[PDB]
Amino acid sequence: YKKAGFSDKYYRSAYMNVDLNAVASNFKVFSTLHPNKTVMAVVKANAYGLGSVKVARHLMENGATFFAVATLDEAIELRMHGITAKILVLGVLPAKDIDKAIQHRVALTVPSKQWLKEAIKNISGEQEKKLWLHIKLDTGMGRLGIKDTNTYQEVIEIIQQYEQLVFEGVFTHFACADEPGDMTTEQYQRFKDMVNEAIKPEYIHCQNSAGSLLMDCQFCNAIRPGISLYGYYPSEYVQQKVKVHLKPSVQLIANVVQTKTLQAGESVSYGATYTATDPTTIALLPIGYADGYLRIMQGSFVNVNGHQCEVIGRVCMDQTIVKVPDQVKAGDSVILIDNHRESPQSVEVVAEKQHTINYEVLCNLSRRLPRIYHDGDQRFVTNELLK
Amino acid sequence: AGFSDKYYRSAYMNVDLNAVASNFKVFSTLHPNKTVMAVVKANAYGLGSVKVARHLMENGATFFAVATLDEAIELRMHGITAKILVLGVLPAKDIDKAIQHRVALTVPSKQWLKEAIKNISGEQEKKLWLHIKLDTGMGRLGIKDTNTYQEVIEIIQQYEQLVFEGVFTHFACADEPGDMTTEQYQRFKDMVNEAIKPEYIHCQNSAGSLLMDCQFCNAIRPGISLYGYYPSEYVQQKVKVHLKPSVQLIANVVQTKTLQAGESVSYGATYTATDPTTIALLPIGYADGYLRIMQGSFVNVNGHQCEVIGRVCMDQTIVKVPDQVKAGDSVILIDNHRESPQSVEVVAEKQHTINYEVLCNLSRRLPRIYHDGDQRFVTNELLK
Ligand SMILES: *Cc1c(COP(=O)(O)O)cnc(C#C)c1O
Ligand SMILES: *Cc1c(COP(=O)(O)O)cnc(C#C)c1O
Ligand SMILES: [Cl-]
Ligand SMILES: [Cl-]
Ligand code: NA
Ligand code: NA
Ligand code: NA
Ligand code: NA
Repeated sequence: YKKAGFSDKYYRSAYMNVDLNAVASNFKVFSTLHPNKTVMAVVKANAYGLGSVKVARHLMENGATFFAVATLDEAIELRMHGITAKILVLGVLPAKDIDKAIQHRVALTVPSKQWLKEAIKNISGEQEKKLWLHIKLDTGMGRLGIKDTNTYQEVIEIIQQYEQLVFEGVFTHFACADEPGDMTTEQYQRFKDMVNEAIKPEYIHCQNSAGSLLMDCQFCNAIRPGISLYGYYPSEYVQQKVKVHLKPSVQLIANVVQTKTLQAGESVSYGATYTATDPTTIALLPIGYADGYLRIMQGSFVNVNGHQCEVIGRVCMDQTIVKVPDQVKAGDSVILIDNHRESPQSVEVVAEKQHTINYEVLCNLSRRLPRIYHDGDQRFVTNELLK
Repeated sequence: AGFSDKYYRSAYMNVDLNAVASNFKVFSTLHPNKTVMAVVKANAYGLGSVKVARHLMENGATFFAVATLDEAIELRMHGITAKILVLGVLPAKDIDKAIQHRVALTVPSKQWLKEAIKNISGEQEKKLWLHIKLDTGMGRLGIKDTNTYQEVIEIIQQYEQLVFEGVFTHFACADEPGDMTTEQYQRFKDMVNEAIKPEYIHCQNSAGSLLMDCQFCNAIRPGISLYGYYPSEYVQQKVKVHLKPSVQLIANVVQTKTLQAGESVSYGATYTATDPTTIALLPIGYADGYLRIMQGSFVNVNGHQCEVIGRVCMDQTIVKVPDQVKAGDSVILIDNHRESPQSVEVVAEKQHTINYEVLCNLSRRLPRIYHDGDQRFVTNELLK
């Protein structure tokens, strides 16, 4: 038994459906909203759980020329699998690893003057191609970046003394673009104020999903949409303000493997935490918190053949128990997360149950779930355990 | 070839393989006449099923348990020749793959076994090893009545290809006080005593293996305690054995900043300093399994206890620090000690969950760096 060429096999009835056509459709919404901007598709964190390689490849087939990721590992993973678009690493590379970024033609973020000096000291001469750099400006977020104009200017002057270093881009990031209030306006003005005190690079970018949906920002020539490429609004506020429709791309599915009848007194799962009072039927699903369906999901509702059914007892590492009508039997499929916003199984409802935001619900989905990709009538599978 | 031994962000898990071997050896010493069926499901509770199983085989392990056939096949592809039991329910259509790869399966019901027989094509002619699951009170998978148990064995006995290798059950409340565990154990014996006995008889998880002998059983299924964690505080308080925690979660500071009074940090402006205070940016976030709820917890930067402030992002965490902290300083987010403000159990309290889930949350983006004496090995799954 060896690695599959085209589609990985899988041997448990629990999986993610990933709609690639939905993702392309959402990408096309953004390029239509911003027809004179490069759409720098954010595919960090394995494309928010969907699969960075498959998504990037599909987006390239639909005109994408630039991607952003969090780490160099994520960028190298894209390169190993044939992605030839430009890639920006948004996080801070360790200076000792500078030669690997140059070798693989990956653009890096400059967060400070000190970093840039360390990075220069670690350039061996063995990789002689150009190093593309995007300078991060802190305009009030308080995270990564240069916050003062003098330092910004000094960094550009350093880059200009080395023919190997290219000032490719400058960028910032919004803290509160998905809530009402003036902070986003103020950050945008500050960003312009700084960028106007120096020579301008090829790429100027500031907008995440929320900023791309709420503002033009004519000054910028590129956008960095993440979560909304995959079909989710970054907040309720944004969803309510904008008229564009986004298509959710994920379903989370599992099939019932056994049904049982509990008599009054009998309990289910760890800690005897649900005790039957009547004759009630239960269904066992082969999915649990090691898959990202966390323990707190106890008491939520899932969709078994159209019927709304309560998750009862403790969610285990590998199993979930569901209270069901008598007609439910082994083999019936269950929607745990649905590809619709207005659903009791929406990502947002699951997020409310987990006391978190949609972003985290998607990132929780573990390596043990196969991803089954849909592209028209084509179907292919990634199962990380068998790669 | 991959670059899976390399990694390019300063955030990672240290996995102490000697600790794991040490804990395995504790269990075999507590149960000297039993096979220790090491539970390495869910990627060995986040440590890495392949590397752990391989290391345990080097230290005498002959039998493993996993949740799924995918997990079992993953072990076979990477050189594991021990016996493997799949604890979950295989889809009947996939029966030939279990036979081909010499993987034992769980029988949860009489109906499953009939479906499984119907899907045996004849192309894989080796024996199919079966362990019958008995539901003795847990209310999850398995057979709950003695007659059904007997009928299943009688079916297995009519086919030369099917072997009755084992019988087992599982405890619901072995980690809390009360009679339930005793009652389930007696029920298990009562059922097993009404039929011919198989080679393997097993009922004890970590908690059961630490609290009871169960002479009737000849194999144990310890999971979380192999990795150095007690299944509950109750068990920890009752038992005299010492378990060695095997995981650290580490990240290095990538940038420091000084905030003036008024200035804020992260999403939603949830934090403002009001005094000259220094912050450190860590390259780790909730996409790594360090969830948003960790805001307000404490981490260890060069010995100093420091508050996680602001929103935890997908890829970054912000920490309030003393002025002497600088880029490159390492930070312990989870520590390999039980009595630590960074213990797995304290992190579990913060997450309003149990230690099991804290470990399973740790995502594929974190490299695992294994220590075996002075030898070092790295898995970075992105660069397979
Ligand atoms: C995560 C991210 C994004 C995308 O944000 P969303 O569209 O998902 O809300 C854009 N820019 C940076 C930066 C820097 C990010 O870290
Ligand atoms: C998860 C598991 C175990 C191991 O449990 P812990 O020792 O980690 O608490 C043993 N047996 C079965 C079964 C059946 C399990 O699902
Ligand atoms: Cl435009
Ligand atoms: Cl013994
Ligand atoms: Na230059
Ligand atoms: Na969805
Ligand atoms: Na129970
Ligand atoms: Na037989």
